[PDB]
Amino acid sequence: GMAYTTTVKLDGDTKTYTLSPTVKKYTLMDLGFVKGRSGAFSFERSLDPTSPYQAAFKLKMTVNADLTGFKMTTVTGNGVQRANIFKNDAHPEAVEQLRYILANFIERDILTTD
Ligand SMILES: [Cl-]
Repeated sequence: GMAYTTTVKLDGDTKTYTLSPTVKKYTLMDLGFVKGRSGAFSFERSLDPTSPYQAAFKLKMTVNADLTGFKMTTVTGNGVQRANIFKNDAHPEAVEQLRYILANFIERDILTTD
């Protein structure tokens, strides 16, 4: 199917992220991804909380078990509702934190961008 992709553009973003064609299981693990029983790898981080477990947003990413496609989204602190952290630059602290997190993935051959 088409739900896992090789590129993702977060809601509102001007950048697109691409899954590295050379992404490695052990590197995913080293960056904090957890492999589920299905073989897929997941990662989640809170963004810009006001108090413990009161995040403004969360970043979620899953890589498929075959290591050839991914999903990545921003949601609100409830972990479900789609969020747009970029529109009108209304959430700069969340964007800085997101970029910091993803910069590590760029440096370790997980994601690229244009
Ligand atoms: Cl499909």
